Amino acid sequence: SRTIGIIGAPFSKGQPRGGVEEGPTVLRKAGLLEKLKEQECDVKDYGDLPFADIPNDSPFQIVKNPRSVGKASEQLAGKVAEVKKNGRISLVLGGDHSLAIGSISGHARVHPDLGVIWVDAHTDINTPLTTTSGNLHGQPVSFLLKELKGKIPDVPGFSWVTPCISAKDIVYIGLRDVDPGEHYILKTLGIKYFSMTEVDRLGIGKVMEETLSYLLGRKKRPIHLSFDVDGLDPSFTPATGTPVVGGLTYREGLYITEEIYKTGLLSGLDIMEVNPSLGKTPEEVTRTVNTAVAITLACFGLAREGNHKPIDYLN
Amino acid sequence: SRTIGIIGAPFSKGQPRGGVEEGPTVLRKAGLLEKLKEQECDVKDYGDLPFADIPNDSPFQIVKNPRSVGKASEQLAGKVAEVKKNGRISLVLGGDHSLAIGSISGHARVHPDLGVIWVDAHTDINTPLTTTSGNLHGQPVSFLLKELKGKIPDVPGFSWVTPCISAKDIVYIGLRDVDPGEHYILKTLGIKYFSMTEVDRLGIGKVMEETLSYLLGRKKRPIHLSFDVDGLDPSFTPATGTPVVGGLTYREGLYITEEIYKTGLLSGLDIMEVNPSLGKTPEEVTRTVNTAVAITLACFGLAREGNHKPIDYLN
Amino acid sequence: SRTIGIIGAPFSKGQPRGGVEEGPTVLRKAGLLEKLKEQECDVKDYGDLPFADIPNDSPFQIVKNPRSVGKASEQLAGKVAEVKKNGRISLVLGGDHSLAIGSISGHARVHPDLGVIWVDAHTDINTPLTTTSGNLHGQPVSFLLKELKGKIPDVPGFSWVTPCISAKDIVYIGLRDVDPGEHYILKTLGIKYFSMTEVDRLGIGKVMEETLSYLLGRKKRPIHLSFDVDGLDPSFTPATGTPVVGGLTYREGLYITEEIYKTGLLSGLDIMEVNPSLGKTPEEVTRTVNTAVAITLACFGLAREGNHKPIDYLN
Ligand SMILES: NCCC[C@](N)(C(=O)O)C(F)F
Ligand SMILES: NCCC[C@](N)(C(=O)O)C(F)F
Ligand SMILES: NCCC[C@](N)(C(=O)O)C(F)F
Ligand SMILES: [Mn+2]
Ligand SMILES: [Mn+2]
Ligand SMILES: [Mn+2]
Ligand SMILES: [Mn+2]
Ligand SMILES: [Mn+2]
Ligand SMILES: [Mn+2]
Repeated sequence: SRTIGIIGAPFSKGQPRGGVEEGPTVLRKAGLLEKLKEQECDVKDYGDLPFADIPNDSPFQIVKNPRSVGKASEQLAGKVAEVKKNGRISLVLGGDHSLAIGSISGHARVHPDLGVIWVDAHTDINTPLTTTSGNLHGQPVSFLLKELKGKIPDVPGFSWVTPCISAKDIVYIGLRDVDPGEHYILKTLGIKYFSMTEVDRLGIGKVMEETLSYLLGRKKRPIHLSFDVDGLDPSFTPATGTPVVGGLTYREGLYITEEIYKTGLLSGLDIMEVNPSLGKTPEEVTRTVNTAVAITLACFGLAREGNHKPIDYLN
Repeated sequence: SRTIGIIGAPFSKGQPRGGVEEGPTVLRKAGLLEKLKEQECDVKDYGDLPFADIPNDSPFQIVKNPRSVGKASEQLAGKVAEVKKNGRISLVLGGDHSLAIGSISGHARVHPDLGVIWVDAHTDINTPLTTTSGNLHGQPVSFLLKELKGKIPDVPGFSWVTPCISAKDIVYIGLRDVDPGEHYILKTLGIKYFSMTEVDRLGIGKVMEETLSYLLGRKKRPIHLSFDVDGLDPSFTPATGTPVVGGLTYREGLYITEEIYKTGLLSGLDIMEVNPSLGKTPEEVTRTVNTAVAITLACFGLAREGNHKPIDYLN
Repeated sequence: SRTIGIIGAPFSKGQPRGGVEEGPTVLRKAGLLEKLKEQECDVKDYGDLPFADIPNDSPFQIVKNPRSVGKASEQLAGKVAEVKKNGRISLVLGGDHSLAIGSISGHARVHPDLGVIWVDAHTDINTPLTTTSGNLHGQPVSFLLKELKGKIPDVPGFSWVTPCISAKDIVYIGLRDVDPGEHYILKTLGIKYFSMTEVDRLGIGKVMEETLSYLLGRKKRPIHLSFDVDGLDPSFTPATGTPVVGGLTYREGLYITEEIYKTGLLSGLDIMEVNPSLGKTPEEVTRTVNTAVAITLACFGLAREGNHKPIDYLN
């Protein structure tokens, strides 16, 4: 049986565009909890984290909303660790991707040996000093890498953060818009990644084989999947802040998650960057949310070949 | 030379939505016969089977229109066997997929050693007792499997049916919406299938290699291809009753058929579930019909790399 | 460092539809030169070739605008050779594909050992005697193949042409609409090609591996990439004269070019068949031009995994 611990993270200050804080709302409204239960899922909803308003939050150099972002992650990290302690797979509904800082931090407290699979069109590994946008949803990974600590200045709101993952414990999938400073870090720390170029070259099947083999090779350990919806092509998830054409297909998106599910090691899951406000049409909103639900459902068992209970259907 | 035996099957009572009985009409109207002849094809049109109206046809338990469905298949089976006896590849233009019962039955009378390749988003293998919709276009395969006879209650209209294929003589390609009872049967009878998950993992090239090797391995035998248009992604065949996103691409659709054609063993072909009435726009109708024609034309020789007659074009 | 030699070729008489002569305009207007410079690119723009109007140009048999087409290519060939002599990668912005005759001819004068990679939905290898359309953008390759000289009648405007490539020095990628006479030539001269069928079967990664291995195997030599935008699926490049569904994806398009770039052998590049007038909407125009720019930028270094200067971004 697979127990789920739902955590709503209606937060948007890791980026400029509002509306992404509605992500938990539209996803639940789409019947996510219900559909999860329609499967062999034991679902416990921990509600939506109430992210107090931090009015005084001027930029730190160019990094925007550091205190707001830092606090939201701090709050989430605690809630995530709480759900993990209850022996449940934490399902964080975002909210912008900056929340990954708290989600992965909290997860690592209960499971320090975790491995991260990051599905995104971006590496979100800019440091406060390499970022040019100042948007924190483009910097979460820098705050989590042990090898980058020291390159991370003390940004207000993140004194609680302690890098908990090594460059070797994370795999990127779907990259197609990487900043120069971000690429330097990729090549410098020797981070394992499968940009869209690698997916084209190898095919999603080999990509996933290499991903799980790379992270689970030596030994088995909890898997944290941080899924940024803009990792999938905009044709499937248009209502998102930073879309980039030439993304992972709906099928590849489901393949990734089906395979991760089959490992039986999914321990933490993030469904980020869904912003209903950015849908150019009501259908772009449903299309985005629907795809987001599908990916989530696959993470927890829904297989395209079919599913059946341990019963004799013919009798 | 390849001789074709066209059979129109304007039938829709295997499902709720009407309009699919217009399939033969829109396909012929698209120049299918003509385009087939524009190739090295010897085409003989046997017209549209006149499916008498069966007014008294109340559900059998929950199975809807059993007598209407059963009769249409019985009629088709005879016409199909007739075309086969004339040494022609039977091309059945549907019509809902319930017709596969008659199409495959009739084919198997003249060629009992046939192997079936089923391209569909569904397995259509529900039995009258496992189906929840009661729609017979979701049960054709159950009536044809020898191993399932005994699990098939005597449904009015199907006393003429005799299972003619074993679980080992059929291969599914494109599955992405399989019912629980259907999956049980898949795993229980050991049926060979390549859901969308397998296509993603292996690629359509290996998928097809494994399909033909699995069916033609031991020895060569007639191939029956039952192609449900909803097997292809709805982006290519929207005007269909039961569309499911994340389907086979137009390219994969053509690859499947080009490869099947190259075997020189195509013996029976079904082009099912095309419903012009379900097109949200006149373009969705043409898009659907056009793709349906393309797939058909590929089954009979049209190769994307090109075709040329046994002549010296340079002279 | 990679030096670029931009050449605008606003020419359309190799085909019926006007507007393609606006290709250089819309591409430059899209910031192509600027974006190229935004990379490690040394860009020198040689302007748009002024293709004098040739009023008297009646068909030669059925071949249309032979003198106009022949002259434009003759002019381009000279400009191309000029740019090559300046040690620059020639970037020809078309204009219809008939220009490939001049582009490849001029390139071969400075680099006779060149190898051609032809990305297109068509083989454009019809001879004046095999063509049925009479449109010269469907005949460029016939005029360039040494093995076909003798099958090429003396068409007004092409007395300057001298076949400069052998059937063995060119690879086609993306074929899906090949004329009968064109296919005969393919199979007769033993030309290496990867129609869409081969791409489906092997995947773009192996396709490219085989392409570069086939052309660069024996030894390294300059690469001429003639990219017809209709090689990519119409979903990405709709504003083009002869679109064909089931084309190369945006991703495959970028993969092809990224790999060609990685060889460090790109010597000549053609971006052809972009026709703004054929966009059914202003967005189809931008979509087409944007994709055309992306492909170009990838040819010169833009990698989806990211790019970074030879600096220490962390410091
Ligand atoms: N999650 C979005 C990341 C986008 C980003 N790389 C950034 O750092 O802001 C770009 F906008 F430069
Ligand atoms: N050909 C459609 C099959 C759909 C079906 N599996 C069915 O049996 O009706 C679903 F509706 F449950
Ligand atoms: N570049 C377009 C080629 C199209 C063509 N093969 C031709 O030769 O015109 C067809 F129209 F027949
Ligand atoms: Mn992203
Ligand atoms: Mn992200
Ligand atoms: Mn179906
Ligand atoms: Mn079906
Ligand atoms: Mn073309
Ligand atoms: Mn061309």
